[PDB]
Amino acid sequence: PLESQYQVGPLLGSGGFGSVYSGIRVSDNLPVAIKHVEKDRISDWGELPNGTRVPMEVVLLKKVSSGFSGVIRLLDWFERPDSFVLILERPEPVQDLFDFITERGALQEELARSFFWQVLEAVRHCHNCGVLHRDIKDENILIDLNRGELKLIDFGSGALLKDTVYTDFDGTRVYSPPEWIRYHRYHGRSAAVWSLGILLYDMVCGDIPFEHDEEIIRGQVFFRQRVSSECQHLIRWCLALRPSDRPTFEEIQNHPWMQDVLLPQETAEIHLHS
Repeated sequence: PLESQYQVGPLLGSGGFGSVYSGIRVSDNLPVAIKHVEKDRISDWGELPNGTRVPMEVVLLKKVSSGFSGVIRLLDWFERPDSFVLILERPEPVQDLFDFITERGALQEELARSFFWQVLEAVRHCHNCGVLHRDIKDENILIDLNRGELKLIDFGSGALLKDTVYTDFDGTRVYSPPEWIRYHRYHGRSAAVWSLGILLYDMVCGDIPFEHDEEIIRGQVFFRQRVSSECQHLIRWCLALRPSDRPTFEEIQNHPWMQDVLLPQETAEIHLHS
């Protein structure tokens, strides 16, 4: 019984995902987030383990839901006449990385190192669970401000991870690789690495490097803010024009700029607690 179990709260957002409301699970007064997805608007569908058909978004969330805190977790879900409703964790207090970056501008490297590190573990998690996010960016990342933990959200453009070429893509253009732009083809891992690179530039310069199609393909990176040489290196590396030339996840995490990561809590005390 959907509307017995939860107590609708304020619309928290509307965008390329749909309509998200704050909610309380009356059953234990747990802070949750209720999201509505219209059937008419879902272009990608998938089969539950049971195999019955849901929106891919749900398939992907089930697959990563256990047991990490790196990724937002799907509690439950329901079907309606024209919509599916998803019940997902709600951290509080929370802010998303974009809003965070807009308020506080470009970030200290020690902080960007922490976040960026945590994003890496959350993308590894998804890859490990057989899931490709396809829309990694500041908007799709929440900062739990007390714990200093980051959570990856919004699997609405995602896909089951595979080793072959993808030829569809409905994520955020500006974070998409040159080879998508030029050839409508890409591979999951390599494209994720690219997006991970735009994100890093974003963290450390307070804004994305490439705005237009031509600059993405040109692939040449200008820094508008004092950035460490080691960090500029990992960035230019992540954004190698040729996919095979890009760093794997291991290599990013074994990079000299990635060393000495703060722990999440530590990061909150040092940077998030005012």
